[PDB]
This record gives sequence, C-alpha cells and structure tokens, in this order.
Amino acid sequence: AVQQKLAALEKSSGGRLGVALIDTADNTQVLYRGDERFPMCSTSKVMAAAAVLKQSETQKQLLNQPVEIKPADLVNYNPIAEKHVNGTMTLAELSAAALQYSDNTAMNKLIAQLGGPGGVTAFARAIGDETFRLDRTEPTLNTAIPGDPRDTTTPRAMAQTLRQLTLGHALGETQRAQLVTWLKGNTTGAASIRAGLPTSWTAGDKTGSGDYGTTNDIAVIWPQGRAPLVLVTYFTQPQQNAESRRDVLASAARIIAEGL
Ligand SMILES: O=C(Nc1cccc(-c2nnn[nH]2)c1)c1cccc(-c2ncccn2)c1
Ligand SMILES: O=C(Nc1cccc(-c2nnn[nH]2)c1)c1cccc(-c2ncccn2)c1
Ligand SMILES: O=C(Nc1cccc(-c2nnn[nH]2)c1)c1cccc(-c2ncccn2)c1
Repeated sequence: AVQQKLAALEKSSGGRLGVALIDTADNTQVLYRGDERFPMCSTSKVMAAAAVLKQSETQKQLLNQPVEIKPADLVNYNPIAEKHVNGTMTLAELSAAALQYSDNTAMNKLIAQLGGPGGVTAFARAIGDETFRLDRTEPTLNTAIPGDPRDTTTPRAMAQTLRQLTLGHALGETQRAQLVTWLKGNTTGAASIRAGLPTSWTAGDKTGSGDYGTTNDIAVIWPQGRAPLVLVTYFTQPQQNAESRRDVLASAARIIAEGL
C-alpha cells in the first residue's frame, strides 16, 4: 500500500523514484525500485568521508593533516574551499565541508586521499557493499545519464551501508559518532527527506543533485519514541535539463512516515 502510494507519487512526478527504508525497531525494510541503479551525486560524499574516518582509526592524527588548496583545485561549487585557496584545510575540515555544505573541492580532496574514485569503491567493498561504485571525481560524477552505471548505487544497498556506518560497527565508535555529528549538522537538507517528517523527529542527512533533474537524499532519523530509521530517496528525470524536485523526496518521506 505504501508501494502503491509511492507509485502514484512517481507517476505524477514524471520521473523515476527509488526508496529504501530500514526500520531498526524490527529490521524490516520498505523498498520501491530498491534494486534499480540511480546516480548517487553528492550522496556519495558520505562514503568518501567515511573512508577517511576509517583511515583515521589507525592514524589518530589524520584528521588534523593539512591539505593544500590551490587555485587550480577549485571546481564548480566550493563555498568553503574557496576561502582557503593558497592555504590549507585539514582532512576534518574537508570532511565537514563536503558533508555539511556539499563542497565539491572538498570531496575531490577526500577522493584523492583514498587514491582516486576506486579507493572509495574499495572501502565500500571492505564494509560489505558490493553495489556502490564511484568512477569519477567532481563535478563529472553528477552527469546522471540514464542507463550509465558510473557513480551509481541502489536504494537497498545505500540504506544498508548508511545503517552500518551510522548505527552499526563499520566504523570505530569515535568515528561513527563523528559521522553522525556531521550528518546532523548538515545545512542543505530541510527541503528534502526532513520536510516530510514530523517536526518532533531529529535526523542527519546528505543531499545530492545532478543533471537529468536528479534529486537525492539519504538520512538517519531518530523518531519520537521509536528506534532509529534509515531512509534513502533517489529521484531522476528523463530530460537533461529537468529542474530539481526536493518536494518529491519530501513527499516520499511523508508516505514512509505515515506508513510506520
Ligand atoms: O592505489 C591507489 N588508487 C586506487 C585507485 C583505484 C582503485 C584502487 C584499489 N582497488 N582495490 N584496492 N585499491 C586504488 C592510489 C593512487 C594514487 C595514490 C595513492 C597513494 N596511497 C597512499 C599514499 C600515497 N599515495 C594510491
Ligand atoms: O553547482 C551546482 N549545483 C549545486 C551546487 C552546490 C550546491 C547545491 C545545493 N546544495 N543544497 N541545495 N542546493 C547545488 C550545479 C548545478 C547545475 C550544473 C552545474 C554544472 N557544473 C559544471 C558543469 C556543468 N554543470 C553545477
Ligand atoms: O556538481 C554538480 N552539482 C552539485 C555540486 C555541488 C553540490 C550539489 C548538491 N548537494 N546537495 N544537492 N546538490 C550539486 C553538477 C550538476 C550537474 C552537472 C554537473 C556536471 N559537471 C561536469 C560535467 C558535466 N556535468 C555537475
């Protein structure tokens, strides 16, 4: 029935919606197109930041390591990194910038710290995610071309890996808490999944967008009086120039919340 409501939302939207909920109260799942691939766009920044946090478990000083930001490093959306050109940012600062402001230069520095896009994929595989793939750097990882497997995952896979990272033991406890603190401090998320949730609930999330009107969000949610949830909402449209539809992600989240 939740699936029929999500199918109606998808039909009126004109695009393709993918949803995965994990309710940790009973470990049950709600899926809609849960095994179809979608372009991750900036939701992939979670996996990159997490990979660096994993590295920091065996290098207690890694997050304080300075990284040079040169003018040539700036790409197309650099709200934090532009302030540090011809200077440096620590890996903590780069992680916070990538996660909480969606800074693309910051994401590129995280990718580089892992040895390139495939180092992020390797970390995904190391924590049991056989689906995620990062193939490109910013900004071209957001091209979001229909049918293109580059820089994609499925809703089912991303919900499982977000659960393992934020609620489970993919990371050490200090690192898990740091990731949750960053996600809870996101600045970009109020119009997306969180807009469809009761206001009493708390959450952290990472948004993403790209070409083909691609509009994404992945969240960890602490409802009032319930065990936490993990929710992934991915949305993509048939024309390259389509406008972003954060309202569709809100609507999907509202259908999920009403179906609990
Ligand atoms: O190894 C590096 N990159 C890379 C790219 C794609 C995939 C993989 C991989 N697949 N399975 N396991 N790993 C690894 C790489 C590239 C450039 C620099 C460095 C580097 N690493 C540590 C210190 C300094 N440089 C590593
Ligand atoms: O920069 C683009 N989008 C963008 C950037 C930064 C933040 C957000 C955002 N965060 N929270 N709410 N919105 C959205 C963008 C958009 C369209 C096209 C391009 C582009 N860049 C380079 C080549 C081609 N297209 C960038
Ligand atoms: O980079 C693109 N968009 C972008 C940049 C930074 C943040 C966000 C974002 N965060 N949360 N929600 N949105 C989105 C973008 C978008 C469209 C096309 C391209 C592109 N870039 C290079 C080559 C071709 N296309 C990039």
